[PDB]
Amino acid sequence: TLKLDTLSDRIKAHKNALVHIVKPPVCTERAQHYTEMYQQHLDKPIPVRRALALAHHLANRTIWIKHDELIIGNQASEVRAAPIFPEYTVSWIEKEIDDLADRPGAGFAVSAANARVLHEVCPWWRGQTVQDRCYGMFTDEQKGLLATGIIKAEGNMTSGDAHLAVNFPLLLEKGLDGLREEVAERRSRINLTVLEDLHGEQFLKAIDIVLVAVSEHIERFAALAREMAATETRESRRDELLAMAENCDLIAHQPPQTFWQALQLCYFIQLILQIESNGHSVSFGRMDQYLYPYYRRDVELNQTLDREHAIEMLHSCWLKLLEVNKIRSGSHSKASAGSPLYQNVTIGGQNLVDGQPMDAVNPLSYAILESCGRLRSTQPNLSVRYHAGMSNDFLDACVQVIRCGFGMPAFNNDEIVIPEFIKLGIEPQDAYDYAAIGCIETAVGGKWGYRCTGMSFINFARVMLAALEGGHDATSGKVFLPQEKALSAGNFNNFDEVMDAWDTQIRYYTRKSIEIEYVVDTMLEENVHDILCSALVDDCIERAKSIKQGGAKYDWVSGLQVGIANLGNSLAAVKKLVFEQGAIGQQQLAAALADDFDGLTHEQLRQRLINGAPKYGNDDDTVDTLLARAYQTYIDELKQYHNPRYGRGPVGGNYYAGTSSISANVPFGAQTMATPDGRKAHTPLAEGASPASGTDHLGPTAVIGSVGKLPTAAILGGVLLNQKLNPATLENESDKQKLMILLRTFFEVHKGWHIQYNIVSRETLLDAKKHPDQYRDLVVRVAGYSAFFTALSPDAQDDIIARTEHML
Amino acid sequence: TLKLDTLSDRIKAHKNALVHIVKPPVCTERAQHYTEMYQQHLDKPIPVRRALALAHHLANRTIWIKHDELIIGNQASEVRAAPIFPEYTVSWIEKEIDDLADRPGAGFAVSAANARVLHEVCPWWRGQTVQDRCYGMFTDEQKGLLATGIIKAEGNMTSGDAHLAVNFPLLLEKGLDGLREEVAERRSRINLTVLEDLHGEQFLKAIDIVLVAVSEHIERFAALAREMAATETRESRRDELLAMAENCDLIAHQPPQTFWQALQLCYFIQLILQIESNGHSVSFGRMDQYLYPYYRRDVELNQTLDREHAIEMLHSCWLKLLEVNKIRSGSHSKASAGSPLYQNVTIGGQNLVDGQPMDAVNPLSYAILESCGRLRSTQPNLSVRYHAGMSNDFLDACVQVIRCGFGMPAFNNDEIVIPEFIKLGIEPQDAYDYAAIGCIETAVGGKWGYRCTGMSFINFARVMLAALEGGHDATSGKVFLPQEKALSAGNFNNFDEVMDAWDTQIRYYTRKSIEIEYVVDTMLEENVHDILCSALVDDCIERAKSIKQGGAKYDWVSGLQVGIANLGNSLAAVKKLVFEQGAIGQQQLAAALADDFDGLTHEQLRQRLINGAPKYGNDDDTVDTLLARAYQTYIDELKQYHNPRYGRGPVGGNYYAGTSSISANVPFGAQTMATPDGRKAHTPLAEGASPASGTDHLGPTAVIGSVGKLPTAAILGGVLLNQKLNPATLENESDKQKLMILLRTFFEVHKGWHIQYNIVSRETLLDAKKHPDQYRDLVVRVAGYSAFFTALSPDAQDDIIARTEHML
Ligand SMILES: O=P(O)(O)OC[C@H]1OC[C@H](O)[C@@H](O)[C@@H]1O
Ligand SMILES: O=P(O)(O)OC[C@H]1OC[C@H](O)[C@@H](O)[C@@H]1O
Repeated sequence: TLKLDTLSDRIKAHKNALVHIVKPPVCTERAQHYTEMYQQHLDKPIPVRRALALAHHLANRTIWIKHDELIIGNQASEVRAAPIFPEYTVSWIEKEIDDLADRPGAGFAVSAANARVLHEVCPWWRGQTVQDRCYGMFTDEQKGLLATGIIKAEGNMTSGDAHLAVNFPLLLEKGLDGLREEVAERRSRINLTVLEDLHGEQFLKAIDIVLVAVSEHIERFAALAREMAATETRESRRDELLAMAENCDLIAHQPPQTFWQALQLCYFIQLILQIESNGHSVSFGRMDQYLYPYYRRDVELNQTLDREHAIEMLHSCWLKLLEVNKIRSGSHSKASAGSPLYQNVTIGGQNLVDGQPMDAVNPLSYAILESCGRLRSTQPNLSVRYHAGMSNDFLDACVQVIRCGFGMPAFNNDEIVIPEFIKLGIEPQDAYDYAAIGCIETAVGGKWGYRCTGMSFINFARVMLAALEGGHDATSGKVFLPQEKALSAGNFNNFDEVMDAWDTQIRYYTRKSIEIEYVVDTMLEENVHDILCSALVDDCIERAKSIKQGGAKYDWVSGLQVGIANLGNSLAAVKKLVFEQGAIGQQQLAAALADDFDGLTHEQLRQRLINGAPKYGNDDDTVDTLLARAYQTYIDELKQYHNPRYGRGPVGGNYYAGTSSISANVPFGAQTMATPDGRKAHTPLAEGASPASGTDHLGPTAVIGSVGKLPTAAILGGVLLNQKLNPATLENESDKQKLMILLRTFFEVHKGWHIQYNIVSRETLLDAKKHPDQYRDLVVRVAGYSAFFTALSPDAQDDIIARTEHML
Repeated sequence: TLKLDTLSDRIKAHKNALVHIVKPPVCTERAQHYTEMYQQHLDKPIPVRRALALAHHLANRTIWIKHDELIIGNQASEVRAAPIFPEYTVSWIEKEIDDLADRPGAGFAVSAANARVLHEVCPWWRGQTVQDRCYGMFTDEQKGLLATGIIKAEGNMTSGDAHLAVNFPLLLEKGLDGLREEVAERRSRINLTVLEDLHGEQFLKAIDIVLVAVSEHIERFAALAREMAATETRESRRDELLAMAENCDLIAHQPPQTFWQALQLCYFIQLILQIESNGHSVSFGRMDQYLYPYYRRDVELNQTLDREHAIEMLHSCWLKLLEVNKIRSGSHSKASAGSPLYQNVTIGGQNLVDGQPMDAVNPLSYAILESCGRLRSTQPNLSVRYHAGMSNDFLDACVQVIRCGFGMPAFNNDEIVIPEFIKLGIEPQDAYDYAAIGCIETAVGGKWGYRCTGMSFINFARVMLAALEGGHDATSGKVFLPQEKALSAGNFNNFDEVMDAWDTQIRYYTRKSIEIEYVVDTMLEENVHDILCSALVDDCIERAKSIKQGGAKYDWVSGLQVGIANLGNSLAAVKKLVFEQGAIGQQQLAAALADDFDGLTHEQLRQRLINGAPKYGNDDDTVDTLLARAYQTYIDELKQYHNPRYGRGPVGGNYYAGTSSISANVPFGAQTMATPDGRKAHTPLAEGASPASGTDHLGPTAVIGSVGKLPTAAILGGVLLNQKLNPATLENESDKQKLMILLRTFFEVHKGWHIQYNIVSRETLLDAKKHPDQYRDLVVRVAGYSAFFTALSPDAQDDIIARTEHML
């Protein structure tokens, strides 16, 4: 009974207000205060100094209540403005503050007034930021691998970690006051003549400062809700505000009672975590499961609320998550097209009750979905947990919201995740509780460390280019791991010798990436403790230490490998026309590539490369499994390493692979020279594990075939897959059953990680590229998340216009 | 064959030049550079940043060669000037820089020019110094115990640690280059994907920077030795300088060959360790044992050198140790009268060879002693290792140098130390290798952490005052550990109930002292790694971490308990006239003490206290063993604690007691109100474990009897004992045998820790108080060390005139 076409004047009023905020400003309050507190409390341990900085900023910053919201709590002085966090870096800010209103798709209105506040702070943080200090440690060799871009890790060096969901049931069952009580018994057991206890109490001291200021904050919003009602003349909203301060008074301290309370609270947390740290992908976890016992109480039974005012609340909320904005560098902005935050909300899945698995779909799962389908907004990121025994009813209701052309909902697959989690050591009832984090990755909400994916980026295409030409990276002229065999010298005797070169080179860029990651993570852990986040994850409080120090019950991280499709395609093409057939010569190719297929003779060569050799995504086994092998070397490397939290507390403490590379395929391509699959220099790579655009000619069931052949179980950082259909292709009920049997076959027979759809027509993308001004709420799906189309650059825009359009 | 009366014009020229440096200046170079490097390398790990600071300062500072020295290497731009080290503190410097040329016995000429350099640096170090940060951590309660002075620890909060001897045999066997080789193999085994190895390599990186700059420095003194010989016209010294650059060239790199080389090298180290850190009591250890194989080669056999030019070299050296100066606060200066450095040189003892103990006295032991006896200088601090089988010849030669009236040599006692070391876990052949450190304490040179004594000060007299009056400290009006029983309320039922109050109060000031020490030591270990010192102690290089982190093979520390005599005397007096006899009333006493024995009635009361009750030091068992018990509570407390290095590497990791309190008895007295032993308010306490001045009336054999009854074995921080005789009392050979049988009986029958003599007449102390100007090389012994008498304040001067003068 899905009524997906009807908003309300209240929420239509807001959503538009926001989508027209087309060049956001830069609220600078937090970088003002945090410098003060770092200047006033230089003598404190960093966990306490940071707890003060936050408690200061929290009660000296502008707060307001616009748009007649049903949910309240702003990230910044000005609407949709992006705070400034100087602890992680200043370097890209001391290069780029003039050049910021005109930045191809990451433009920030930087007021002459708030620019004054920036020249003032900045030069003091120089030398003492995470990024500055990473460079204080890096070995010289590490420093070159970074300059080139072969291994990239800007995102960890210029931002907090985040990439997790905190323990929202805890927060709800105890309320803040019950966490002070948790903290109090814990510092009751501290002994100050025991080294480890001496450090443990600084971190516990810090937690209490933060917990405190947060209660105070919730009350200084109960404050406004009444000081506003004073000078307010429209009765109907005063009766709302009075209930909100009435509802905020009760959530600043005790466990919440209603639905309106248990969802304002969880937002309050979800916010402060993004004011204390700029890490993106603060997820929500299984919200349809932990807000449900209030939805049931309130509106299903006692019916003191109406199932339609529940759906209106969430909306206000969804729009507050849209309010959350964040500014990134010029370089990293390219790989994060459309300033996203990836705040993920998870619905569905199973639920291990007393040892037996049980369908977890419930009436709030339908209410949450149906509220997303009506709103058509980038936020939240809606991720649905499929399982073999999901209803036909709910899956059809998922296909209904897909035909709404904003990319949601996306799918994750209990059929693959749960058995692999159990298989790593995760507690069986925790493996059933996994959520989506950020984009397509998966963790156990409330019990996992940071970055279940999101660690360092490796460029598979550039590395393979080096395995072909004597270890030489053509982009930068460097040779980091020398070797004799190169194409230009045509002295590979057989293809297996090319595959060896690959196994040899990647084994050395993986070591480096881990050495680099070891520095970053160690700098992040000495300088920037996330106080509140750590309070709200198990088992920090009991171990009295931050997540980065080993506070989390579980801890697994993944990197991101970019260039998947191009690696398969390249190897398979030099395998066929160079070795197998002799059609093309080693030097003839080497000269081809060092030339960017230039001339007319070299162009014929490229086209024989593109179409005279099997491409990944046509259910062709020869290329598909060649790719799985090439990747398998990388997965085999990660096994002889342990991440920095190994042995210091958590379970697991290891790595795995991951393809959730956001829009890094574009700027990563610009750094990759011509490649043997026929790709020209600088053009884009392929995003995620999707097929390279325009090479998949045997339709969608052949695509999922190819994708499902990758070693999914070792790639628990997510296997990203984009598909695009035309709106007329998915139109009748006969077309809907086609999508459904396609999904059910992906997840059950093939064991797929994820799939997300773009239901857009190719002319609509093209009128919005042209007339932005009548398309400023059009949502298209990028890769792991949704974006406002008019907001992406044109590089970003056309990668999305180039993708294959499939029939069902 | 001791010729103790003959210097040389060369060395007489120098010694006088120095003793007239009567208000020293403040060379500010090092605080200039170190701020630069902390400002240029803010991004480095602290171990590397500090290694740079040192390598910078080391090759940008004024260096010279005055006085026609046979040993070269200056601590500072100006002669006898005191560098400035801002890392440990600035606070006492931002209060006291105007008020510094007139400071009762710690006056520093602070040039208007070098005062300019101080206002410039200082305000940047604010908030980031050891002291500033300790206060960033201390619990509020900890902070009050500190304000009062009941527990004091200024010396650890405003200075490096030191209080050790580094591994001088190593340095000599390998030379610097062989330590680069040591360091190189060590970083060869580093793995940069292993957390502990990632930190290990920063510390190893740092060590190499320092090692390097030190070789460079030794060569930039080989530089001067020739650039001077150029513009030099007195042939005879050019032939010396040429050999010194000739000898410095060989010691900047390789293991030294001669005696002149092996003793210039060890000085070079002994110096740089006092430019990198301001910790005092950089000792030398068993120099008569590790320089001897060169003395033997050179002059005993091959005779290429003359036993009289060896004795002239050491002299130059002794005078370079006198050149070493250090500036301290206004408060801490009082407890360190006569700006000393306590650089200790140890001679004699035994020597466990292949499992059998053997006399270690040798011909360099006689040469070192005889060179001290001729020179009559505060530096070095000469400590002799007695054992039951020491010769009559060498002991008489020790008594000869005593009749020289400069306090040296002092005595330590293999008969007590070795069996207690073995008994703690120390390797048997290391227990035979123990040296003296600083004053009277004992450690295993090259294998021990910092502060075998020198940790936190406790005031036994003030604490006992609190056990008498309801936990009330009368000095400051505070009550830190409340209790009902007080004298003013006369409600002790029996004396055992007073002893309980004592056991209860001290058990609580000991906990606090350890909590305080835990903060200081942790701040010292996060902010101020001693690079070179750590390189030269086992087993830092192998564990790749500093001493403070657990680098040292062995690690035991002691505090200092001040007020020993007064505690015994007080308890024994309230035991006799209050309880036992009823002669005096509880309130009558309480009112007595709260009054500073004022009136004429209260004065009779005091005199019955002084002389109507047994005092410690008359071989009286009742008071002697009452004191040992009172102290025994404190020793029993230390057993349930472990110092911060417990479990992190070293052996032992524990505490023990100690009485080596330097001149803290005076300023500590000023903070202690009238006490039941008859002492008036503010007057001095008793220094060390000596008898309270003027209460020991049955002569020296009765004194050593009393002292020997203390629990010596648990007091391995040293039991300090001062004795003073008149020069005519120790004059004939019949008088010498009296001193010798007194010593041999102390150490063998009583098992004494230490004894040192003042052979001065009471009129000589009084003419030098009056006519300073004809007495500026008079040395008198303070407590653990020697001082120039005209340099001590008058408070200091008269504590020394008040001591008992004994007959033999
Ligand atoms: O380097 P960054 O921006 O921190 O990592 C980017 C990550 O953002 C979080 C997403 O869940 C993941 O798909 C993506 O890889
Ligand atoms: O607090 P400070 O000055 O570091 O300690 C003073 C110490 O100096 C080192 C001496 O060996 C010891 O006798 C004395 O107690």
